[PDB]
Amino acid sequence: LITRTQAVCRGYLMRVEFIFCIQYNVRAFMNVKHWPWMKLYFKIKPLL
Repeated sequence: LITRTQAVCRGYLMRVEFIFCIQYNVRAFMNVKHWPWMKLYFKIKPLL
């Protein structure tokens, strides 16, 4: 009974501990910098 009560409590904490919108939107933002022209203006102009 004591070990089982502690087991239900561990149960509760892990169910409470049990991000998607951040990870995909952050990745979609990462892919902003793939467009060739974006890369180009960034090298074309340190060389003015």
